[PDB]
Amino acid sequence: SMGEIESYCNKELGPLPTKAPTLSKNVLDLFSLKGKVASVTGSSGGIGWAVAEAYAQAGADVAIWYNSHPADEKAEHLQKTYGVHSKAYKCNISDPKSVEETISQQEKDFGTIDVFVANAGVTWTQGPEIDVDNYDSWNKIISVDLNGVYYCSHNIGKIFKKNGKGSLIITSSISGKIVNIPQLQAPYNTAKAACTHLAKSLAIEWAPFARVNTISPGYIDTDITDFASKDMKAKWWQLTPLGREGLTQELVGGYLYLASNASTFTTGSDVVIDGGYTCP
Amino acid sequence: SMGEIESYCNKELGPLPTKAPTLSKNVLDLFSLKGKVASVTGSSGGIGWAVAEAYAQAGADVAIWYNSHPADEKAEHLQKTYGVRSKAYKCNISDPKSVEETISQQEKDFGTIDVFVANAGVPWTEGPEINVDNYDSWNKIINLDLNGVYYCAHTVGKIFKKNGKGSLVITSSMSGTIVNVPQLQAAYNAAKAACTHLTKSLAVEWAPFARVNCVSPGYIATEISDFVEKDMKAKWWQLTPLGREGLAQELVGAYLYLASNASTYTTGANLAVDGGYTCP
Amino acid sequence: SMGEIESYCNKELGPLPTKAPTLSKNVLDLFSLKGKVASVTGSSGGIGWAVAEAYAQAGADVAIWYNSHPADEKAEHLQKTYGVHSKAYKCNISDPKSVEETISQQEKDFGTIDVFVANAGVTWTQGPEIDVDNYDSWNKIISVDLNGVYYCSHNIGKIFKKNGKGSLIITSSISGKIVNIPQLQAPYNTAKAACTHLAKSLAIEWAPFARVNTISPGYIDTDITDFASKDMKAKWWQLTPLGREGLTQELVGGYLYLASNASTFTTGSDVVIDGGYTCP
Amino acid sequence: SMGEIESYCNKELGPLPTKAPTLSKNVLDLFSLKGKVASVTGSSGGIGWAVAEAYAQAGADVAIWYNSHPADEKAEHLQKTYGVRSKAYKCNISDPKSVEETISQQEKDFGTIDVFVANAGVPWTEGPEINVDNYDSWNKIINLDLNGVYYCAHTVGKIFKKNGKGSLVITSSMSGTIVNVPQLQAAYNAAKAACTHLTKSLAVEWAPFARVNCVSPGYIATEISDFVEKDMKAKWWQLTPLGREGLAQELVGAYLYLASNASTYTTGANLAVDGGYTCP
Ligand SMILES: NC(=O)C1=CN([C@@H]2O[C@H](COP(=O)(O)OP(=O)(O)OC[C@H]3O[C@@H](n4cnc5c(N)ncnc54)[C@H](OP(=O)(O)O)[C@@H]3O)[C@@H](O)[C@H]2O)C=CC1
Ligand SMILES: NC(=O)C1=CN([C@@H]2O[C@H](COP(=O)(O)OP(=O)(O)OC[C@H]3O[C@@H](n4cnc5c(N)ncnc54)[C@H](OP(=O)(O)O)[C@@H]3O)[C@@H](O)[C@H]2O)C=CC1
Ligand SMILES: NC(=O)C1=CN([C@@H]2O[C@H](COP(=O)(O)OP(=O)(O)OC[C@H]3O[C@@H](n4cnc5c(N)ncnc54)[C@H](OP(=O)(O)O)[C@@H]3O)[C@@H](O)[C@H]2O)C=CC1
Ligand SMILES: NC(=O)C1=CN([C@@H]2O[C@H](COP(=O)(O)OP(=O)(O)OC[C@H]3O[C@@H](n4cnc5c(N)ncnc54)[C@H](OP(=O)(O)O)[C@@H]3O)[C@@H](O)[C@H]2O)C=CC1
Repeated sequence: SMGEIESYCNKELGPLPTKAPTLSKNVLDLFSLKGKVASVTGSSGGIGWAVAEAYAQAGADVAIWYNSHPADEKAEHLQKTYGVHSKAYKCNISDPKSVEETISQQEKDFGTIDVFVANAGVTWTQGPEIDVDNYDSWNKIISVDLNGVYYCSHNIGKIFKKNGKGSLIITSSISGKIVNIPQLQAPYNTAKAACTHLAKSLAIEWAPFARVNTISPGYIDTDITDFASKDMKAKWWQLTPLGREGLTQELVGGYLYLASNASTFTTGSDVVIDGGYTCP
Repeated sequence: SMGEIESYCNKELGPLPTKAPTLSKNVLDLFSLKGKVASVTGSSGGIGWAVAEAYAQAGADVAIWYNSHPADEKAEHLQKTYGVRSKAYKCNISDPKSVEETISQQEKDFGTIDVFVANAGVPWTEGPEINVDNYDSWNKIINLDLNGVYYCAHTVGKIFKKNGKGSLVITSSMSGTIVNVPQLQAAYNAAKAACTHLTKSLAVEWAPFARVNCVSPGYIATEISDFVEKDMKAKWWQLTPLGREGLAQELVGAYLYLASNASTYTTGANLAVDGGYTCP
Repeated sequence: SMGEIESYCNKELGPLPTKAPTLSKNVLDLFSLKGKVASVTGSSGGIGWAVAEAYAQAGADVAIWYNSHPADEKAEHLQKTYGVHSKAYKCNISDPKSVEETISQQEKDFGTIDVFVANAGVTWTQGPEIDVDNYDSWNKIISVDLNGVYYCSHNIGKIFKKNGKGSLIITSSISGKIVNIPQLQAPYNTAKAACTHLAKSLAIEWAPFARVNTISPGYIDTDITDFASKDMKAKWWQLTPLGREGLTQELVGGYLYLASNASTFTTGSDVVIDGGYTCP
Repeated sequence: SMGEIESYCNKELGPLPTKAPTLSKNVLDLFSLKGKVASVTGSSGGIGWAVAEAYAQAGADVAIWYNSHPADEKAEHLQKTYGVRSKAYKCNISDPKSVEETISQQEKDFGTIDVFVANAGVPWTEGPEINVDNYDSWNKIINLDLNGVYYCAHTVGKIFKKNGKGSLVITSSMSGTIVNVPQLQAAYNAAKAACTHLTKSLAVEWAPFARVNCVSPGYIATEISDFVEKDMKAKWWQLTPLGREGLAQELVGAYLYLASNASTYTTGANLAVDGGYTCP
């Protein structure tokens, strides 16, 4: 160790400074995913499908994930429309063996995984915690939205380390930074705050072989928010600086930014796409 | 509800504005805890014992909690030295049924609970997650440092709501806001970030009847974190603006601040006591 | 330098670790300001007078500051009521020579300054910036609320360094963390965010001889908010988890905490007293 | 206003909800800037030139700004290489009258301004503030790094509001969120924190007609910060999770993200590009 500058963050970086990637001098080339394999969980759903389709547009092979809604037709659509390889996989991400077995099969079928989006999740819809005496629903949120995200990260991390490269994006939420109102949802906020800081912690630990970042969406027009009445949505609009909910298409730019070589010095960051909601 | 100003945060506040409490004319009397009962989990250990003793000095009856290290002589020390009432209770906070019984008994023994400090926890010590394939380590952290905190909160909140008053303090960590180095501990950091934001979420939901805040200590010279290696501690000191670890006696003022009527407008706050560590 | 652990933050700490203060084992004694001199700017106003009176209650000599409203009668009241030394000083804090001359005279009249509260400030009341084409009002906010705070800090810092001890508290605002609505006040928010990060920066630089912290109040019932109509206050209440504005008396506990030996490991922190406003 | 949902943030949004834009079907086309005019201050220097060239690659007409280092050959390089239109402008951004004239001329020369990057700035280099008694250093930082940014924003916002569209990007710094060490620079950190929160405040006020975001770079290998000392840089590397400084080419993707229609729901956001530095 004499004769080396040793990192205070992660000695597995080796003697410092590490060396910067060789990048195209053209900014547009940086956003390409040509020759790359992406795996997007929760990709039978709103945000996941938008991101998955966009990764296919950028040139990537895409592994689609679903649980209770088969998305084989979505994978088939990606191959016929963009000519990339795509397949759909059924997995309950609360089951850690099933996560391990799904990702291991994806690595076999696609050869590798370059980009991973840990996106599947469920909401809390039962109002204030004080009145839910039964711990099933807390356990459901923690299992899927926190433990399941860690199962995906821990297994994909081993592939990134073997190959020496990778980009992990975790879908967090503004709920990891603020407390949603008027719908009270403490267990979901707790899990998403944990997701956001897990991303920062893994960014440190994986730095020799991968980048880890989060997207924190605001209110996005998907079916996840269909439990909400008109008067509750109206209050969301009143508190959003842009004055509306976002579209799933307004998120894909950030997911592509983080997945691609546009962001090779970006790690441990939280990219907020929320119409300004976290500012007031 | 015509004519009432209804909260966007919590309609159980009633028609706004809510009304402020009467408070002592003298600032020093605001910190008094006589007439109050406090319950401090993990008060076998370093921080918990310091807080428990400080609360007795302020005049509170204090319920001591332990798991593997019986603390009855601690409770009887509080009895003897300060003339308050005190009893020690054995509880595994990862078991929700035992948490409920312990809280229920304390309410029976002391009459009520005014102040609750959710402080018990364990560290992660196994280095980088990517080399730990038993999820048992991950599960143990989450079940004690996150689930167990939620079990305590869910039960004590019902007492606060019955009585219409209460202060809940959660011991989080600087690890919920930053990523510790060089000792990598992503599971612990994730759990503590969850605790910090659970605090903020419960502050909104419980606002009609209680305040909820957290203390985020830095490196504190308890027995646990003093068997780590010279070279590790030295790096912590180099990155701490005050240049040293903290004493447990440097935490008790923040815990008394949040427990007492000195902080009646303070809720959802995170008090960092870390020698400046989160600043660089 | 061989044979020393050198700080990465501030080599003027000397060889590490620095040594912890010897504190009373009784938590109540930690909050005393007996034998200490405090200087509170803006102390003809609401928050400043409450803090000043409270510091006198805790045992401190108090230097009162005013600009357009003489507060000699307030200083006289402190001496007749609590028996401490107190005098009032007229200073326009936008004037850096006047700041220097006031603090230098206070050090002569009182012997030293142990605690300094940089609290004087003015609000922006002119609505959205886009319609204020004239830069007077931006310049007014920056001069008083930012430059004036630095003039006080820079001059008091020299006294703390000479004596090797001190505590600086800056009154910031939730406006340094969030964007107030519906009253649009970008220049004030900008200055208060600067105040909050100046506190963290000075905490690093002054660490060998002083602590620096901020209080960030929410909406407090003083005359600073009298420009606001009932329908605007009502929206503030709707967005505040506690459902009301705070009282000045609800801030003094935090100002005493930071001023006293209750907080000797607390530096660079921002203590938010806002009824939970920053949580949603 | 009966029957309308009125914003709590900004009533000039009109009756809510506001309406979303039509966007390209293909994610890659979202990043296009053809048909757009961009104005990039400080584009003599490292970061500004990189951004200006990246915007021309994306198809934008680009206005170059300089002060002491004429950049007409830079603008003519953009002319020659990309076929866009480009001109360089000499302006001292600490002088508000010259900022207004420069912005006015650019509007006349190019027809409009769609994208504005407020990027010009200077560092603090004089070590700890407490030893610097000329406020000239403090004043120079504030006047260029804060006041000058506000002058650019105030003027360009009127163009955006006239046209009903626009994207403003402010170059802040990791220094607005953390305190750099070992080089102490409180004045600069304070100014950059002000820029970050000015961004957030202007995002709310301008929301009916523009987005406002900031990029917060870490240590970037520009000429300015490469003449610092070996031992200083080595400490930066040791505390950076990626183990190195960033290249200016690692920033341009974030600037293009925020400038383009890839980020139409992104406002008030701070994109950290710092190799993970703010995480430990
Ligand atoms: N939409 C919004 O407003 C925002 C959403 N988010 C987060 O975005 C993520 C996706 O949300 P969104 O697209 O909006 O909602 P959707 O319900 O449309 O997507 C949910 C996806 O999660 C999958 N999934 C759900 N449960 C499981 C489970 N046990 N095991 C494996 N997969 C499961 C679903 O699969 P299947 O249907 O096949 O069962 C589905 O593909 C979530 O993490 C959400 O918390 C955060 C900010 C705002
Ligand atoms: N020391 C430090 O530097 C810092 C500590 N913290 C947090 O402060 C809290 C206490 O830490 P500290 O005092 O330093 O450490 P200690 O090990 O001294 O205290 C641990 C306490 O937790 C109790 N406890 C442990 N496991 C369980 C369990 N299953 N069920 C119920 N109770 C349990 C222990 O009880 P018993 O011994 O009887 O088994 C003990 O009272 C923790 O939450 C820690 O994460 C946060 C920032 C820094
Ligand atoms: N009240 C609130 O809701 C909150 C206030 N704050 C901040 O609290 C601080 C005090 O505010 P508050 O007590 O509520 O309002 P007040 O108007 O009651 O107090 C203002 C004080 O500032 C002094 N002052 C004003 N201008 C100058 C000037 N050029 N030079 C020297 N002194 C000056 C005034 O002196 P004089 O009257 O003698 O001229 C007065 O003592 C301020 O920094 C405010 O920004 C932040 C969060 C919320
Ligand atoms: N380099 C880094 O690591 C980081 C830089 N930043 C910020 O990025 C911005 C540019 O930095 P960088 O490119 O690295 O530094 P450079 O010194 O290379 O760029 C400085 C630019 O500012 C312009 N400028 C300087 N002073 C004035 C002035 N009074 N009036 C008008 N224009 C002026 C200069 O113009 P001219 O040369 O023609 O006089 C130059 O174009 C700055 O805001 C910096 O604070 C933030 C994080 C890290």
